[PDB]
Amino acid sequence: EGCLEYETQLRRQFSLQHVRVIPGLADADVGGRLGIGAAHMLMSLLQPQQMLAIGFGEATMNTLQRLSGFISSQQIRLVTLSGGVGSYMTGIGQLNAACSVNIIPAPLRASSADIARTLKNENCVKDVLLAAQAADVAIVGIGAVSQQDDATIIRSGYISQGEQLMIGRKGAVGDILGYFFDAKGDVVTNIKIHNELIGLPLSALKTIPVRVGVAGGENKAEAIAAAMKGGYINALVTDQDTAAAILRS
Amino acid sequence: FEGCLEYETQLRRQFSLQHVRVIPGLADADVGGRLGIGAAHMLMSLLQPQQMLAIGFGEATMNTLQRLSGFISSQQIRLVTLSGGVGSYMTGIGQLNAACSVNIIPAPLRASSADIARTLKNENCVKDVLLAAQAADVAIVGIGAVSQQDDATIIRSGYISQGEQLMIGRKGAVGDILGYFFDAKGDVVTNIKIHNELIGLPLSALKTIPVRVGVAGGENKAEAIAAAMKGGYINALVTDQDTAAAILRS
Ligand SMILES: CC(=O)C(O)(O)[C@@H](O)COP(=O)(O)O
Ligand SMILES: CC(=O)C(O)(O)[C@@H](O)COP(=O)(O)O
Repeated sequence: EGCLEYETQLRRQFSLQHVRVIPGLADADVGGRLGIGAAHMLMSLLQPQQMLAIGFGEATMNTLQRLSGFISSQQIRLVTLSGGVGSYMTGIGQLNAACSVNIIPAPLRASSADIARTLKNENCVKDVLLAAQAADVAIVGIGAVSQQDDATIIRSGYISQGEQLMIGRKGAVGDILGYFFDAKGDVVTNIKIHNELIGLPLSALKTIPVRVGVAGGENKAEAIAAAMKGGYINALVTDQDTAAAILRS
Repeated sequence: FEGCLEYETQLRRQFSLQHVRVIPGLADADVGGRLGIGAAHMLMSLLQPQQMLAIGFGEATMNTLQRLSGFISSQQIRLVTLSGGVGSYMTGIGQLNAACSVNIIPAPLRASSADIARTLKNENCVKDVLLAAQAADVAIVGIGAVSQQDDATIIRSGYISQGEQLMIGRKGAVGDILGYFFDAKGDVVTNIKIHNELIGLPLSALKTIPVRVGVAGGENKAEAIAAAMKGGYINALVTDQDTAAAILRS
């Protein structure tokens, strides 16, 4: 298996604690094979009654659906890392028998930094932000500037195409929870979406001890590498082709 | 010469309701459960495939929703929230689909100031859901009562304080829908700050939705349920025998 070998190299080069590389060769159902792979990794990492913090987007929602039965049975508590309420869970498949679900009551992005700060200070939002920063495990997707128009953050209308082009001009390669960072994994400073986001910042996300990124696609390799170099994730679930590309870059 | 069938009739004609269901009072059979079943069954006969249902806040509406999820799924019903108060929506909004359409106001039920509330009402993501909610075909809400004191959902969920509830009572209010409190005649009370801090649809807008089901029981809610019908906030009711009887002697 090329996959064990890729797992070993990624694990060594990025000093990861856990890695799964999925045969991404050459089958055309990767969005779902990823969610399966991250669900399995999360099943091995969470003990009963622990708390799992969840991120925004496609790979994490897809992962969450796979994990719904493990969630009830092991009584895992869920908490949202970001605003963007409806996009979450919204059905999701349920749970219960003492399984809490804690949701930031706010959009992902406010229209101004002033309003973002106000919302962050509301009690119902502060309470969930604290919970999230206290989780045992986090699961997040990673977005890439180079996806341009396919990016979830563009297709949800959370940023404009103009914003994305300036974000790229400014040196960003990728994002986690809407926060964008450069090739060395540092969060880019002069970007106004950052102060408009309602959720946990990246510097707080790193308090969570096990942080799993699920992301594939060759156009994400640069972004995923920079996320590992920044330390925002310390475990990775991806596919072979993406794994290859990450290593070369 | 009076059981549930005549209560239904009397209620229908006293308050000019289009649909009413009064469930019999039993030994200890949990009305909250049987109210949800009754209201679910009422919504099943009223919603057509692909129509949009607006959902209120609280226990009777969540109990109803859970009983209604197979019908929501098979009939492709769209759901939309009438109020903020999001993770609370989950009970509920869980156990669903996801061949869905669930529109949720991404905001809390009550903001900590009227300015903050105005600001949230004007964010795009909220404004769009508010519009959608006012255009629903059918609404399902609960009715709260000031007489319930500390057992009211709005106290147990921490959305108002005890002092607030006392002052609200002193100002003449007898009940609420969606956190808007009204007096015995069904008029929204004037000098109440929570009103300007609520994020959801107001009561005057709720009246645009053509079929509005209230679901509510217990003798302590009788005066509130009556006021809600005199206000016109609901035009269909699901309740239990004893409650229906106390209401008729309002
Ligand atoms: C918006 C955001 O958080 C992201 O970091 O841009 C995620 O959407 C990326 O995940 P995905 O490509 O799986 O949707
Ligand atoms: C808070 C609110 O909107 C309300 O009208 O008081 C509802 O909670 C009342 O319904 P319930 O007693 O079923 O929870």
